[PDB]
Amino acid sequence: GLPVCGETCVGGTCNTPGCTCSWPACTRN
Repeated sequence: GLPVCGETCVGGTCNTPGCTCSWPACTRN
């Protein structure tokens, strides 16, 4: 739920394990 991944996902995918794309920011929980 929170953008604490230090990653953006404009292309729609996150590479940081445990993080997922809440477009356009990677979020964890």
